Amino acid sequence: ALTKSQTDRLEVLLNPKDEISLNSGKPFRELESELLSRRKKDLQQIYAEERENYLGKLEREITRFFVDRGFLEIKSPILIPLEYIERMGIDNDTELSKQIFRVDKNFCLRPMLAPNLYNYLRKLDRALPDPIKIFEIGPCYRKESDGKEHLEEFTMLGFQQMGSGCTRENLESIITDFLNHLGIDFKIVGGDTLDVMHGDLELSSAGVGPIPLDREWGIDKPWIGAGFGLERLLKVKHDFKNIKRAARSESYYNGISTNL
Amino acid sequence: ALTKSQTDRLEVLLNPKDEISLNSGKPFRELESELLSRRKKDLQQIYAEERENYLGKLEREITRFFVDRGFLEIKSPILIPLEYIERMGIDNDTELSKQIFRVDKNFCLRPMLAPNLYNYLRKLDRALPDPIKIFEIGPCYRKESDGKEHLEEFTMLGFQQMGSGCTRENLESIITDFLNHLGIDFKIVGGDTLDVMHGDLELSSAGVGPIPLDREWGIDKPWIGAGFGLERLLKVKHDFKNIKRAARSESYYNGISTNL
Ligand SMILES: Nc1ncnc2c1ncn2[C@@H]1O[C@H](COP(=O)(O)OP(=O)(O)NP(=O)(O)O)[C@@H](O)[C@H]1O
Ligand SMILES: Nc1ncnc2c1ncn2[C@@H]1O[C@H](COP(=O)(O)OP(=O)(O)NP(=O)(O)O)[C@@H](O)[C@H]1O
Ligand SMILES: N[C@@H](Cc1cccc(Br)c1)C(=O)O
Ligand SMILES: N[C@@H](Cc1cccc(Br)c1)C(=O)O
Ligand SMILES: [Mg+2]
Ligand SMILES: [Mg+2]
Ligand SMILES: [Mg+2]
Ligand SMILES: [Mg+2]
Repeated sequence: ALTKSQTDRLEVLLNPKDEISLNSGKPFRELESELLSRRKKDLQQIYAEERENYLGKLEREITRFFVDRGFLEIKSPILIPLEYIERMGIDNDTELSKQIFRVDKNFCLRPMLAPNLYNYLRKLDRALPDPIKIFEIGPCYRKESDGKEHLEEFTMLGFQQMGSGCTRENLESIITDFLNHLGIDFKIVGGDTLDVMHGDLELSSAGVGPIPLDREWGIDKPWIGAGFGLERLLKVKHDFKNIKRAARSESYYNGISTNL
Repeated sequence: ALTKSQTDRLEVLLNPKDEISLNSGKPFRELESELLSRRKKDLQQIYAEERENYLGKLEREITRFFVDRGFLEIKSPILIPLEYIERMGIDNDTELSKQIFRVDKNFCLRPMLAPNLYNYLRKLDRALPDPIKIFEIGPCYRKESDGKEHLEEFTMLGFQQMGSGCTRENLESIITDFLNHLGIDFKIVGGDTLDVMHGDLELSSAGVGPIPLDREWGIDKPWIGAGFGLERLLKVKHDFKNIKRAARSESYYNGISTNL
């Protein structure tokens, strides 16, 4: 009979599409040697043929999707002023105040893209024709309790449109086209606030402005937008049981264990 | 006569290929209105035609270059254990100890890619055929004195090959092909340590292993590698006078000022 620790070891080596049962009568050492062999071949194949990282390649696919649809690709600072968090309405009554990675006296790792997107919307409105369509992909940081759905270091897609055409229908059409393009099943459940759900997993929270917070950021126009976690998308796409398989990590490469 | 502050304002609005002299007899207000008009059209053009961010697009070009040459694309944690810094030999006698952005009791923002690359080399050597070729592009953080060549938040390309073919000649051929592909003039000046210089600007430091540090990381094979700052590459390519034009930023979009 396999010990719980032995079973832990084998599941780190197991692939979702693997069709091997750790409940058969085969000893640990051979089940382990079997899976080690498969995982080395998986990496050998990636090394020989494609060589692209899941998270990098997804960011590039999401980028071409939004560029082709008219959204300006933004790359803004990850290390942001702590004041941006207060100006987002994040008091201490909210959960997210406890979750901030502080850096100096006045800085933090950004837990969200909304402050920088807001700032880009305000500035670009003096130069670009209506509507203004932007998006960003990059790291975000939140302190979290251990979760199969939460990382402390993750990657956020955020997009936002300001001005004409900022309706909920249009926002749902963007979400729908986007996840149908990626091959990710979802349901949309719900100014407006809506969530994009995969079963009980939140893929995205989206929103329809104007909202009173906009005033603090110099925004006085309608808008629509959404944020998606890239690792959650990978988790669903590749059927990973734990989101750590999809993270920036030294433990996993494209969901294959690197401890062989 | 233009004040120094007025001239500061105009140079923020000026483009390297702009052919306007702030030393002519035209008043501030019209020189400013002239340049505002140009910069809005530059952004309008980007918005209408291509919409890709300089830093994102360069990362994608560098990625295809190294993937096509057989290097495995790595994305490893940006937030790393503080112990990785000591194990890199970064004592307090080195400059770099003072430059670390500490995060909790035990973490920091990575100032370099070498620890994670080292860890990937060790683990992948149990699975991949010789030679092992990896690379990574992503954020790095260092506290710096105000410089026209230094950002506190920048982007590093790092690549490393381990095993056979790890000669200085091969390392220079990779560097040479890479910068000729990008259209960036350079000179290489110099186990071995070499620098890739553009005038007095350091594009890259490279190295040839084995070196005694390798032992601490579980590496006992020869290697070659180099690190390049992406913003420095953009600075040279686009002839920016100050590296802030190329940074993750809310002040500049593809080197065009966003304060119009
Ligand atoms: N810790 C995290 N790890 C991975 N993805 C995350 C994390 N926090 C947020 N996301 C993703 O970012 C999206 C937008 O952020 P947000 O709406 O603020 O998340 P949230 O409300 O905190 N979701 P949740 O914590 O699961 O209830 C989420 O829907 C997730 O896709
Ligand atoms: N603060 C920074 N801002 C931008 N690029 C940087 C920064 N620090 C390092 N780089 C880039 O990363 C490369 C590899 O890092 P490293 O060799 O450690 O730099 P370095 O020796 O500190 N160079 P320098 O500080 O200019 O004398 C450098 O050659 C630069 O291209
Ligand atoms: N609140 C998260 C997700 C996000 C991003 C952009 C627009 C919208 Br609406 C929601 C964040 O600020 O990144
Ligand atoms: N020292 C910097 C640059 C670098 C990266 C990889 C290999 C080599 Br050699 C140099 C860093 O560690 O990122
Ligand atoms: Mg949360
Ligand atoms: Mg939410
Ligand atoms: Mg330095
Ligand atoms: Mg150097």
